[PDB]
Amino acid sequence: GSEGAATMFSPEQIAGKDVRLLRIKKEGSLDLALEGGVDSPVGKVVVSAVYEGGAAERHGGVVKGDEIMAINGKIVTDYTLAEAEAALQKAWNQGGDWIDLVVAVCPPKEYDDELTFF
Repeated sequence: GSEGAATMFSPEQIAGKDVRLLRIKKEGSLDLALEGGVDSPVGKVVVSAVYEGGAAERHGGVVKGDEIMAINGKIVTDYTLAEAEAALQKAWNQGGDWIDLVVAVCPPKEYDDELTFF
């Protein structure tokens, strides 16, 4: 809708950020890929890909490269792939009706390179 989740986080974390609360129907499985988190080069949770053959795609709106932070109301800003990945799963697994994914906004651009890498 208009407003969503915006408090669980810190004031020095969001910083008048632009986050939304998307709700996906728990129909046709989840089928979602994640990448980053843990000690990754990302340092956050970003949708790896939205399986066209899942409930993720069905919804639409957001796509890979997103900025996942909370899952059904579960701070994953410091969560690991597995943790998050699994976590999210658990939710869907539960067999609910819908799932509220808390992910920030971010258009598909892709551009990050600044390190001679040893």
